[PDB]
Amino acid sequence: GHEEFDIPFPSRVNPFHARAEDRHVAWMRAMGLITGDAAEATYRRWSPAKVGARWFYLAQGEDLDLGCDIFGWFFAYDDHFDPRQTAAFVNRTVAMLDPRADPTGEHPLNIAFHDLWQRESAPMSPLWQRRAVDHWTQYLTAHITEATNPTIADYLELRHRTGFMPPLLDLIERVWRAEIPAPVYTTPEVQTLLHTTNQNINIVNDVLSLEKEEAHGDPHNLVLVIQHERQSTRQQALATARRMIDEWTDTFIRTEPRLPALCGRLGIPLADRTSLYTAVEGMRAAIRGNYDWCAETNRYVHTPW
Amino acid sequence: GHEEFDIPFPSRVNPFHARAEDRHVAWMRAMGLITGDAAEATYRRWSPAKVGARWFYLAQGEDLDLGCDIFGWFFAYDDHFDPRQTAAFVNRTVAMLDPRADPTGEHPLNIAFHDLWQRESAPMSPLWQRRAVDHWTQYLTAHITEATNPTIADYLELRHRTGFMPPLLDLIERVWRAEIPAPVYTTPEVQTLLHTTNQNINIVNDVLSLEKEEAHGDPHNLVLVIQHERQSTRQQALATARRMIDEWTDTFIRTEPRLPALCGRLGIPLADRTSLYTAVEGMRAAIRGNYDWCAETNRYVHTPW
Ligand SMILES: CC(C)=CCC/C(C)=C(/F)COP(=O)(O)OP(=O)(O)O
Ligand SMILES: CC(C)=CCC/C(C)=C(/F)COP(=O)(O)OP(=O)(O)O
Ligand SMILES: CC[N+](C)(C)CCCS(=O)(=O)[O-]
Ligand SMILES: CC[N+](C)(C)CCCS(=O)(=O)[O-]
Ligand SMILES: CCC(CO)(CO)CO
Ligand SMILES: CCC(CO)(CO)CO
Ligand SMILES: [Mg+2]
Ligand SMILES: [Mg+2]
Ligand SMILES: [Mg+2]
Ligand SMILES: [Mg+2]
Repeated sequence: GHEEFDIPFPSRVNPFHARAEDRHVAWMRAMGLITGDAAEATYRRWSPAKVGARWFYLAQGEDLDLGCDIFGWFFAYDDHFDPRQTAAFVNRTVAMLDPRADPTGEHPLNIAFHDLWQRESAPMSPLWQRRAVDHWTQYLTAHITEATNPTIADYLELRHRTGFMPPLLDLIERVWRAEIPAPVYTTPEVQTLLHTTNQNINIVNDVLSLEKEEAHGDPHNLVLVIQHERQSTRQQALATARRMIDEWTDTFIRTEPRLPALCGRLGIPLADRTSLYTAVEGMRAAIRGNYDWCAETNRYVHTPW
Repeated sequence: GHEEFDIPFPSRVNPFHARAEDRHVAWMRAMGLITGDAAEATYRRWSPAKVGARWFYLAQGEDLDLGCDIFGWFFAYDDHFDPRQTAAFVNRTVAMLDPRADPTGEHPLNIAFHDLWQRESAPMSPLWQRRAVDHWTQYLTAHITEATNPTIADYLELRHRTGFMPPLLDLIERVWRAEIPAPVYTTPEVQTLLHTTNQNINIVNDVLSLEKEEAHGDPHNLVLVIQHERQSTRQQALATARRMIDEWTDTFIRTEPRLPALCGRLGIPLADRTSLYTAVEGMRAAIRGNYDWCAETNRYVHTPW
């Protein structure tokens, strides 16, 4: 009952997905993002912790909880925006990235983000933290740009450079406890793996959340952007999206086999290489987990806040 | 403290590994393969259910138990043999593959194998069962050949065509509940993945169990075979094994990216493709799990039976 894609990794879900949902809902209620039983029941119908459970299929305990909480927080933060007021709010979210931030008195979404960032950043290196602050800041401030406000090219550039995927890619390293070695992070090979994971997930979500977004008047969807730019039919635009998804998947799987030799040329110790391979497995899991979750979730029936 | 290899997959262990050991030991005791507390304590020191726990890192319940029990049975069966008496015994093991077999009165090793096979075969297709019977029969009867009795080439051929890996490859499909689609099983691509998994695991085990096998006077090890054939040093032979291991690993990861396009050319439905991708993930987990387990297990200190 949905568009189907050939994503060449197995479907997997964390064995502790059920308990993870209870803990995640409890966090959402404690942070004031879900209020009352009716909202909670509506929210649970989305399987909202299952997206984290699929991305992070072997995480346990606080690592799993962080992975699940990021996505639930995203749903709440994203739906909050549905320019002066936006800038004031978003600048408070960005302020929670400061190591000395005090969340007292902030809006609940920003108190929650402060909690997420503290848990996400604490075990990671200064190198990871620098780029993670940049990636979070871009995702957050992009809401201001949205309020002030594309071609197909503009949309694709905006999604990959200022969307939610750059933070989610950094999160993979945290939840898997597998930071990518700095000397390989900037290589064309790893940047390609990151970029193709970024766009694959963006556009698989666009295809699978299309009916929801149309129903809500939400224009930020590649399929709608293609149609508007090219005056193409719905099927034409969906087929264009499909070809793009398939090309990114193909680029990912053709690129991964280069990594061991690359690590050898860079003199990376073997234990550090296993960190890289673990992050890349996390990318595989994210690509497949995004597809399986977007395909199954009631969020995309086409409100708990 | 051991030879190290670049195996480009993450290290993973089933979250239920601890309970899995208790259940596996109880099975070994119920089948008469472990007798007494001393033997049990010695056996546990090997982390004997941990090899199944690494191969099958998401399996649960009876699927996980089967995966762990296979390896424990292998240790006991393989250590039973360390030609007329061998043939009489092995022929009883092969007879347990027949659906009409009665295990009553058989040797405990054969009663146990009968139990394993009933559990392994029950959910599998007749096509899988025919080739699984063949692979088991070749592994079992090869003990007769060993009793009657190589060049490097002969050894390598014997290990991959009649050793324990062909049954373990079939077991991957069972434990993951992911049968390889019949039309793709015989393709050069899938046969290459099976062959490289086969040889990689064989020779990684030879390198990492070498000292144990030398201490026991066991000559069935590629490193010893190379030295004997070439009159080469220990380091020379280990370096040869290393080059072979690396080449099989490289062949595996260069071949996997061909599978989606192959499935397209063969007209394989997408759900069947995900079965293939799952079995291939099982091969990745086996390659890495074998390396990690052989590196950590006290079985390789250099007896519970
Ligand atoms: C599936 C998921 C939670 C995240 C991965 C995709 C992604 C990068 C988003 F920003 C969510 O897409 P969108 O902003 O379109 O949100 P929607 O309303 O489709 O859930
Ligand atoms: C590690 C494991 C159980 C299996 C993978 C290797 C393999 C295919 C074997 F047949 C082990 O044979 P061998 O008789 O050399 O096993 P050992 O005596 O070294 O434990
Ligand atoms: C043995 C398995 N244990 C440790 C109990 C799993 C706990 C998983 S958790 O922390 O996500 O609930
Ligand atoms: C919720 C997690 N459960 C299903 C209880 C794990 C049981 C794993 S098992 O069957 O291997 O013990
Ligand atoms: C809806 C299916 C399709 C358009 O007909 C788009 O994915 C197939 O190419
Ligand atoms: C013992 C290491 C080595 C021989 O010196 C074999 O793996 C390195 O090539
Ligand atoms: Mg949205
Ligand atoms: Mg969407
Ligand atoms: Mg042996
Ligand atoms: Mg050995």
